[PDB]
Amino acid sequence: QIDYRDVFIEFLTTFKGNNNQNKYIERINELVAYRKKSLIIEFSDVLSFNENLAYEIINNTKIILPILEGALYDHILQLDPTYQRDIEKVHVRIVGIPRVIELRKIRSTDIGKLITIDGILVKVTPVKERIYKATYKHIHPDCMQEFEWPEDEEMPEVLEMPTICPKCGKPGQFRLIPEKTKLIDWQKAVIQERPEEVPSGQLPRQLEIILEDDLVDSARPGDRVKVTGILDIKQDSPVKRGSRAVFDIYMKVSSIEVSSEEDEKKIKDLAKDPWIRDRIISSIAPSIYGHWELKEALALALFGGVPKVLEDTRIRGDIHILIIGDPGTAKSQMLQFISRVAPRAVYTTGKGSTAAGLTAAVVREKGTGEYYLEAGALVLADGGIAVIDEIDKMRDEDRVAIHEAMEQQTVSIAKAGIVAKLNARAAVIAAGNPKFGRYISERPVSDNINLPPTILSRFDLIFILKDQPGEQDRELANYILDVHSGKSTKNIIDIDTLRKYIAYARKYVTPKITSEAKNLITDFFVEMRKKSSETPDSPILITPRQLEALIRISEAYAKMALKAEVTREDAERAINIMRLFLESVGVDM
Amino acid sequence: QIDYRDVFIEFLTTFKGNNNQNKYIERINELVAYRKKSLIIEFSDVLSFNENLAYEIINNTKIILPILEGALYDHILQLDPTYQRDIEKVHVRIVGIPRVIELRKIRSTDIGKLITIDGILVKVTPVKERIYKATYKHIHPDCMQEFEWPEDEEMPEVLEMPTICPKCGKPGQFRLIPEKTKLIDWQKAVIQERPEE
DNA sequence: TTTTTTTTTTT
Ligand SMILES: [Mg+2]
Ligand SMILES: [Zn+2]
Ligand SMILES: [Zn+2]
Repeated sequence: QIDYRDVFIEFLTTFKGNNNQNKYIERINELVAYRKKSLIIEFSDVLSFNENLAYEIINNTKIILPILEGALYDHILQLDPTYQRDIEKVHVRIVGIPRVIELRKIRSTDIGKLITIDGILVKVTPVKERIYKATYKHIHPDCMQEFEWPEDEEMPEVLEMPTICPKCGKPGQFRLIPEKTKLIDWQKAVIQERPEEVPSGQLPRQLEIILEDDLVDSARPGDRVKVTGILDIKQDSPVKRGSRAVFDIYMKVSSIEVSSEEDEKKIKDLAKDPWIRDRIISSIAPSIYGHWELKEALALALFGGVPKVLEDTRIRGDIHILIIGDPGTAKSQMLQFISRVAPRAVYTTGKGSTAAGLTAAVVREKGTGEYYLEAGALVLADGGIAVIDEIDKMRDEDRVAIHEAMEQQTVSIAKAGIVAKLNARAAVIAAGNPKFGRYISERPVSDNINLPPTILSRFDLIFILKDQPGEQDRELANYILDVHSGKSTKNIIDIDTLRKYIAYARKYVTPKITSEAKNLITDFFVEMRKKSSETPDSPILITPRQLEALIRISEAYAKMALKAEVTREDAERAINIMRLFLESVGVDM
Repeated sequence: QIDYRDVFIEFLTTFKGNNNQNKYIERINELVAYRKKSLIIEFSDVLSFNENLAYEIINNTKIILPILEGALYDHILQLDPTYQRDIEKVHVRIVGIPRVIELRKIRSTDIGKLITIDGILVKVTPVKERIYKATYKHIHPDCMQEFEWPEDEEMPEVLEMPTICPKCGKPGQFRLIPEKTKLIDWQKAVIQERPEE
């Protein structure tokens, strides 16, 4: 009854934020400056301003939304006439709806209402074009007339062809005219419920969502997203008569969120502590006793180095870690922790993986007999971390796919007439067991791990974990029993804060190596080479590839402390950890 | 509105090249020598010579492109009558269009406009033939009439058969006549975006 | 092509 365009338009112009900044008028600025055509409004903000407007949006969404959009378009038109003849429609998207429903609990009562669903994006289709207003021509020697068939409304999800010519009243043949047809961008994606919500003994459920207009290509597969929109039943084969009055539901997306100022302030405060590096290492797997050297290396892989593009070649910034340990050394517990704290990580197992599943799988569209690719584990981990457990138990045919990923950071696909090269810039963390149960110290690493030597050289660091009973058993027993009793360590950064810290560092920090750091690295290398030249009788090689590892590790240390330069201390720490690896593989100074 | 046919002809004949050599005339003569039927021009030269002509090419390419080809064809046959009886339609192609769009960034607003794309060829089909003007015969014991169904219009990409015989005004059965059907060479290729982008 | 269990030939 009461028009809400009046209260809405002044709400945009008059609203004060946390720091008294008038965000919405600032947000509306680049909408006309950069021609966004889409606006984002928080539900809490509109609720505090006027609850009557807020509750009308949730309930009567299908009616108030077109009215609100028209008011905003007029506001932009008077503010900048140049928007005309450029963008003819502006979308306003509402986020933060309190009505959040689990994927498994959707029932018929929620159809046609604005709801929010949290899940994981698993599938994305290429962008396509959908007709919303067609133009046909009547093929009848008398007629030769053109008209817009879905008059006075929009073309439904099912393409319907006119049967009677509206301009002559006769049936016959109608020809589509693509020149005068109105199109709109259209994309389809599949969302899956999070593994924490799946009930015992059940399999995860999936829901189909539709992204249109500017919402296309707003997310990548494997991302955790929050999506808001309207549910509706799906019609796909109306001509398929015969039983089956049962339909599936699909979601019509109106707004999507992936995964901000106070957090940035909180991150900066943490970096001010001189011992921030020690705190971060102590926060890696707090439930595991000992393994300080391994924890330090795992922290470095989370941050990584800085990739370098030379005149001809490319230098990867990712760090690869290989862990060999006796059974029961808590190898899998840390890998589970790493996959949970990293902003983007994929956890795989040697036995549960295949070559097609790791890189890309060809799917034949039975409906049209068409071939298209599906992203594999390594591709989904691009820009993140790939964790592989029990690498020694993987099939040899499935292991060769990893060889290209670690070396060239690329995956080559040539099958079913599809040729492409895919980026796989991901850090690889692998764990394995020795050949004969426990580890034999006297024998070299190569004959004690059951892996080809060609893959050993591709790892920046290798660690050996030995479960030798001794005087530390009492401390380990006391620590474990405390964990089972609920006792937790203090001064530990929680997972959520730690994940945000890593994401910020990987995005805004690019350390640069100073001259002093370069001299120390060069001096250590040449003196090591001279020492190694006397007797290079070790299974672990000392090739110049180790020099790149030293560069990467030093950059990671600087990035951990949010430093813009690599100083003497960072280079010294990188040498120490590199020296331990060069001597813990069974070869002495 | 303004007939650019005269402007196009003088532009070709009076184009100041790197040394005012009128290279467009040189390639026109080369085209006549080997019967190439395809003339390529640079958008920068057109814009420098007459920016108004350049805008019309880049904006109304659906309408004015056949007009320019007709003007060029008349000039060629006037220059050399022997070009006739060999090529009935010359081709003019534009290069260096400033409107460059990334492949992933294509949206609905770019449909029906002249754009350029950079990529990698992956698949190429063998050369085939496409019908653009078919000839049909009405199989109705009183008709025995032949006609070209797509009257005053090029045959669309969808092969459609007439429903009413235009010559006799009756429905029925129609048979295609390959011997009186116009054909054009047709090939399909697939372009893939570069891995860098 | 792809994963799977099966009998079969052939990589
Ligand atoms: Mg394990
Ligand atoms: Zn009609
Ligand atoms: Zn007839």
